[PDB]
Formats: sequence, C-alpha cells, structure tokens
Amino acid sequence: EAEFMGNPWTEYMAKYDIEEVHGSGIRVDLGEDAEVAGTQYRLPSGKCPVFGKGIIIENSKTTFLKPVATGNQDLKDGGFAFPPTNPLISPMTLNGMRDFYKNNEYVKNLDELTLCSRHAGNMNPDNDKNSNYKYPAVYDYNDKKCHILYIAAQENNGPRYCSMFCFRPAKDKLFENYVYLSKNVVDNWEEVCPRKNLENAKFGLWVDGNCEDIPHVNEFSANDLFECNKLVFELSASDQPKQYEQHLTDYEKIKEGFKNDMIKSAFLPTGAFRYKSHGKGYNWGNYNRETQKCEIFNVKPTCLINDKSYIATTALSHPIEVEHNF
Ligand SMILES: [Cl-]
Ligand SMILES: [Cl-]
Repeated sequence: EAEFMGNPWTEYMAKYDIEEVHGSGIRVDLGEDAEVAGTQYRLPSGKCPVFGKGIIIENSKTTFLKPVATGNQDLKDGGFAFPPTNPLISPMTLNGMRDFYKNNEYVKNLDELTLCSRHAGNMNPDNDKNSNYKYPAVYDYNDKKCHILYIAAQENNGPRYCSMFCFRPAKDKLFENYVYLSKNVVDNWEEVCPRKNLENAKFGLWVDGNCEDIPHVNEFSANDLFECNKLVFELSASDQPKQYEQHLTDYEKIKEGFKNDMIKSAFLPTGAFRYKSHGKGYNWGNYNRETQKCEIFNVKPTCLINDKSYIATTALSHPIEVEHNF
C-alpha cells in the first residue's frame, strides 16, 4: 500500500518536477494570454530560466538579439530585440539595472536573471498602461547584458513558406551564455529550477525502498552531452500549434506592420490559438557517455542513481555546465 514512502530524494528532486516548477512550454513558451487594445496575444509564462536557448533566424545564429526593423529598414535585416528608446532601456547591463532600481529594496537585491525578467516586465514603450502584456528577455552572461525582446514569437518554420520571415528555437554553441526569460521567472529559481548537469548520475523512479531505472526510454544516439541536451530541448514541452501557417496573414501587411501591435501579432495569429503543454513533455534525458546514447523520457524522475557512465540533463539545463560533486 505504501510503495512510494520513505524517499530520501524528495526535497532534492523537487526542481526536476518541471510540470510543477516551470509549468509551461520550454522549446516554445506561450503559456498565457494577455489583452492589448482589446485583443488577446499569447506570451511566455514559464517560471524557470531556459539556459542556452536562442532563436535561429533565416539560418543565422548572430541575429536575434539585434533590434527589430523600424520604417526604412528591411524586416529580414533586424532581430527580435527592443529598438532604440529614449531613455535607452534595452540593452542594459547588470550594474545599469541595479542603479536603475536602486530605490526598490526588493528589486535592487535580485539575482541577475530575475532582475532581467522584472526589468523587461516594467518597460512598455507603446504605452498601454492598463495591460498585463509583459515582454520576455534574454540575459547574456558574456557581457552581463539584459536584452528585452519585442517579438515574443519563437517558431515560424513550416513547409509551405519556409517571401516570409523564418525562425526556430534551439540550443547552440553560439547561444551557450544566453538565458531565455519569461515574465514569470521566480526569484528562487536557484533552489527550485534545474541549471547544471549532474555528473556520475542518471534519473530514476523511487519504488519500494529502491531507486529503479526509468522503465521505457527513447534511445537517440549523441556524440557528447551538448548534442544530448540539444535533442532533449527539441523534444521538450512545446506550446506551438500544429496548423499555424494557414492562419498567418499576407507578408506585405506584416512588412507594413514594421513601420511602427501588428508586429506583436505577426507570427502569432488568433485563428491558430488546446495547444498549451503546461510543462508536460519529453523534458529529461540520461546521457550514457560510454555508449553515446541520449535516453529521453516524459515522466518526472523521483530519485538519482549513482553511475559513472551517466550524466543527467533536462531541457531547461545548461548544455555544458556540470555539477562535479555527488
Ligand atoms: Cl557582479
Ligand atoms: Cl556598466
């Protein structure tokens, strides 16, 4: 009757219950609605940071943190970031943000990731004051910069079009120092969310005094940990609908959108949006470094198994960083 009692891993493993702690899509996060000028738009709402996530645009991995196009610029030239503002509030460094919120005792003492999320949640340049729409952000650890994203869309890569602006989310070496941040990133993510890969360990299920192996896994070959993390991210919880290209409007009207609402509704049509993951998906992977197998599964793990052949990763986890001790 009590097969699941007496688990020594309960508090340790709370951060790997991704459905509980994150609660939205990982690959594509569009878990909430928000009204802007009496019109619903989808936006990111996941509670954990996504380490290593960026958006590849038109086969380019150096583009999406560039500002969006405005007026005379072509749409394909720009990226997803906030355009220049007065005052210039994006990009902003960690020290810039600490100074900017220095009279808010809560916000000024936040960690870098939560501070970037809250900064992005405060700034609304279009000036819909009474509105719950809050932009997502990307923090760059290399130069300690918070970039607010004007475009909350994450995937537009279907077989019909892709004159159309095409893009997809991915883990990639050029995205290693990025962190994708929704408006809901919690201030205690260090305690309750995954970050580092667990060396000499694999995920299991606690059953009757024993940490048993995951009974059914989907085996994908992978040359290293990076490629295993990349595959887990591709299979992870996703809020993107099936048939979205039908509901996309004409691209001439979208281009006219980028002469300064039509930008924010460009690749997120109402007809497409049922499709919310709520964090459910193939979010975890046991990487055997000896057999070069990424063992991917969709049930929450409830313990770890010590094994020197393995590294335990999740779709939220950083693709490189490993926690050595165990
Ligand atoms: Cl610092
Ligand atoms: Cl500075």
